[PDB]
Amino acid sequence: KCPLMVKVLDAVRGSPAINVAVHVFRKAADDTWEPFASGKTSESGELHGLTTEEEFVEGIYKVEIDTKSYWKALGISPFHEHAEVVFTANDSGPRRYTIAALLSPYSYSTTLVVTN
Amino acid sequence: KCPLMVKVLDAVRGSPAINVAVHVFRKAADDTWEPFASGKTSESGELHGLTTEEEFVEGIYKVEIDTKSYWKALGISPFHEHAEVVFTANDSGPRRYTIAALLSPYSYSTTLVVTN
Amino acid sequence: KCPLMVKVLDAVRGSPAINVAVHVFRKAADDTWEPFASGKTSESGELHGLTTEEEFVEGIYKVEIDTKSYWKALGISPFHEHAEVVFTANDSGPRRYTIAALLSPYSYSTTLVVTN
Amino acid sequence: KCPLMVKVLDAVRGSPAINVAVHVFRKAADDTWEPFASGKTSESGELHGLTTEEEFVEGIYKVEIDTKSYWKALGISPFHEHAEVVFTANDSGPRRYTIAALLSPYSYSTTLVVTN
Repeated sequence: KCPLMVKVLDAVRGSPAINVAVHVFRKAADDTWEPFASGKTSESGELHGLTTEEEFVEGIYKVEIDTKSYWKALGISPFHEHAEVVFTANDSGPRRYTIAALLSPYSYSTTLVVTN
Repeated sequence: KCPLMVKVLDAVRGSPAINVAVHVFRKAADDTWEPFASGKTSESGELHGLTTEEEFVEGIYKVEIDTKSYWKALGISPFHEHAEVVFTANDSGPRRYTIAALLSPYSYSTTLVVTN
Repeated sequence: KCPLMVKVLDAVRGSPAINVAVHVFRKAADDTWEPFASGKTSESGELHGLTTEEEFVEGIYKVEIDTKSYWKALGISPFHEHAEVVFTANDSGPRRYTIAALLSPYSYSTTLVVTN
Repeated sequence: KCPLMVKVLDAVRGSPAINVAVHVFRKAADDTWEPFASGKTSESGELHGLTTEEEFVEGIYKVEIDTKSYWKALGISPFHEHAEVVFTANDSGPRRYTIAALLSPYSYSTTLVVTN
């Protein structure tokens, strides 16, 4: 069961955000963002299978959601370049992480949900 | 498959809101709020089985989430009395409705998500 | 200086919500909602002068924002009937209350801000 | 009158977020983030005077709010590293930009408001 999931909703259409590009980065020891995983949300607005328990280690992660491209595929030209969530992953045993995002053209909300 | 679901998240603890009381009301012809359904969110913060396709007809509905009692069961004394969402149900074919709520002691966000 | 203010923003247009109708109600001893004050937001999305320090006493208050009518004056037909915030006013000395609201067609966020 | 303002609110305490560090970056032609301006929010949670009309030119900007340090000065150890808003500034005549942020330990909301 994946330890990292992303769900994206659309506040303008009141539906899941489908086929949104999501890029995950990890901060390396050289303090540079290194591509870690990426994918596209499904018809339910959810993106599963980003990583595995073995690959997802403690560190600083950045979740970048390409909101601008998604809005333009629906006919909207927004003003944000992307939604971004930066969080620290910690070990306690074992912790799953879900990033929930709510998108509007000029506003976004993100929540970090931690379940077992 | 239920046509009305409610999911509640906790922005302070970064987890689903468990055992939150949810009351659903429908506006009758006499313009009074009539109890329609109610329940409590599960360990996943979701409340399923509120109604059925046959009982859930067009109308004005009110979803009241008892945030104040939930915060006090966790040790928090908030300032909102409850989170409330009032929406119109419409027929097009057949439409499922999900109310998503994000709770803080002095703030809440609600989203109406419509899936097929 | 008014003890109760309401500010409303538009997440779709990225601007203040102008000329939004706001109705404030107070719960009387008979447990009925009694009209207390109302007004319309200015070009800055703010509504000042709802009440006075002498009229604004402890109690349960409901702030109803007529989102549906505002969206339809801009060309949008939303799905929420209105945004509603219910809170308890308390005395400590003297406390000003500001209700901040962020509106989307299928989502809204409200925050209760308390300043001195 | 400054063309760029940042206001930050606290959803846990229901108050303005005071003395939050804010860093603004601009994307240069070499596609690197170059420090542009920074400051700290006042008792009202607002940060004025970040830049001037002459210095604030079209481009890609990043507004980084140091949420983690602010929470720890109040006794809270959060999970986000910072709130970040990336937007494009455009010329039309003349446009002021306000970034509004609502902070919780495990959630944040940001809105881009454009006034004249």
